[PDB]
This record gives sequence, structure tokens and C-alpha cells, in this order.
Amino acid sequence: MEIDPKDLTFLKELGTGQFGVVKYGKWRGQYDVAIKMIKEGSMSEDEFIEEAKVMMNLSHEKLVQLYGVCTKQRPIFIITEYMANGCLLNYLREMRHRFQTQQLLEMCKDVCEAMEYLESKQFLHRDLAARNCLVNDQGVVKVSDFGLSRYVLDDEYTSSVGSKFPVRWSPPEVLMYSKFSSKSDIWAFGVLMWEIYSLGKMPYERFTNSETAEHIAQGLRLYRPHLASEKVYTIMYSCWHEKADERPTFKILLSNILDVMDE
Ligand SMILES: CC(C)(C)c1ccc(C(=O)N[C@@H]2CCCN(c3ccc(C(N)=O)c(Nc4ccc(C(=O)N5CCOCC5)cc4)n3)C2)cc1
Repeated sequence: MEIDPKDLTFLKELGTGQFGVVKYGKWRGQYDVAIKMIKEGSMSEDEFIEEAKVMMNLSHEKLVQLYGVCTKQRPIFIITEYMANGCLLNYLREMRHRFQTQQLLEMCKDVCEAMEYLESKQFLHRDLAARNCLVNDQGVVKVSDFGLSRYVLDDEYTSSVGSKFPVRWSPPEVLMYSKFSSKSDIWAFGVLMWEIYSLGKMPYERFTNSETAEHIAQGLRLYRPHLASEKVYTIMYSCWHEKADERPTFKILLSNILDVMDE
């Protein structure tokens, strides 16, 4: 689990994450890596370092792989699989690309496979969104930063009334009671499907977090994106049931997605 910093090469900056700057680098002089710098004071480190053991064992082709951590010195580092096309949200918005309705469904299938894997290991993401998904050189979408929101120290991210909390990806039981389950990740996956089919639009555009939370309470939802067929809309809409219990599992979702790409 522990990586010696002598076995790393720190290079170009990739951008900014929740805990600070993310850099590109090389591990053991051979492998491409993403080195996530955790700014001192941004994370509850002792709690993360224990869960990092469990996360090391989370291994799936549609999950961004955790390679290790550097914790003998501060600021600490999280070493991960390098995703050459970066952020899914920016990738959807890139006008250079012309996505076919088939490629959009394939992106949903990618995320769904990783999410079914996490569900199968009783591991919650807690912050599933296109901005928290990454794309590799092959155009394969993988889920990233699974279970990290738990260790964030900033209350603006952590409280369901904070200016940085992911309200637009949250079910009513999360907004009202902080009740996180596999069914709250299901809701977030439906919003993520809308993000893919709308080509990176911000959900509930012209609504504030308080108004979005109020729109949801009124039983209202995201409109059908025109690239989504009736069958694709039934899938993302099923994720948004008022009753967490009536929402599908990621196994039911994958089977439904596979059925519509056969059709
Ligand atoms: C300004 C432009 C060029 C539009 C831009 C577009 C996207 C972004 C971006 O992906 N930022 C994110 C946000 C989340 C945390 N960050 C992370 C976290 C983990 C990884 C990883 N596991 O490898 C990663 N990888 C890349 C991040 C950027 C690139 C890159 O050079 N590109 C992106 C595509 O167009 C060309 C330029 C490649 C890999 N980034 C940085 C940064 C800048």
C-alpha cells in the first residue's frame, strides 16, 4: 500500500481535485500515474489511511485503480491509474468530438459496470457525477474518487446545506436526512446519465441548490434530453423514484442498458 517517494517522478500538473493539485508522473521508472496531493488540513488522514487498505482491494476495469499512498511525509499523496483524456464532463463538452447516441449509451454502460462492482462489495461512492469520472486513451469511462467525500474536512462540502455540497446529484433522503445507501448512488447515476445525454449540461440550470432541493420535493425531475430515446429516459428516470426502495439496483440497470443497446 505504501509507495516510497524515491520510486516516483513528479511532472506536469493535470489540474485541481477536492484535496488539492493532481500531477502526472511515473512510478518505478515505468508506469504512468496520477499523483493526488492532499493539502495538509483538507482531509481526516487517520480515517482515510485505514480505509485505503479496503480501497486497495477494489479492482475493476471500469474503476480508476488505486496503486498506493505516500504517508511517511506531509502533504500525503494518493497514487492512481493515469486517465489520458481526463475529466468526463470536459470530454462531453469538447466540441471537437461528435458523439453517436450508441457511444453515449456505452459511456453509461461503463459507469454502470463499475457501480455494480462497488455495490457488490457494499462500497458507496457518495459523490458520483461526470466531474468525478475519467476517460482513458481508448475513450473508456471509469469511476474515480469513490468513497473519498467521507474524509473531506470542509463543512461547505460535507453539510447538505453547504454551498459546495452535491445537491443536484442527491436524492430527497440525502438532502433532508443525510441517508446514504446504494440507492443514493443509484439516484446520482441517473443524474450522471442525464449529464451524458445532455452532453455535459449542468443539471437544473437556472435553479440554485435550495431551489433544486425544492423542485425535487415537489416531485419534479430532469427533463428528457433529446438524444435520449423513451427507453433510455425510462432507465435514468427509474433512478429518481421518491421511495429509495422502488429504485433499481446496478445489476437491474446494467441488464436494462444491455437490453436497449441490443434493440
Ligand atoms: C483546460 C482544459 C484543457 C480544457 C482541461 C480539461 C480537462 C482537465 C481535467 O481533466 N482536469 C482534472 C479534473 C479532476 C482532477 N484531475 C485529474 C484527476 C485524475 C486524473 C487521472 N487519474 O489521470 C486526471 N487526468 C488527466 C487530466 C487532464 C488531462 C489533460 O491533459 N487534458 C484533458 C483532455 O484535454 C486535453 C488536456 C489528462 C489526464 N486528472 C484533473 C483539465 C484541463
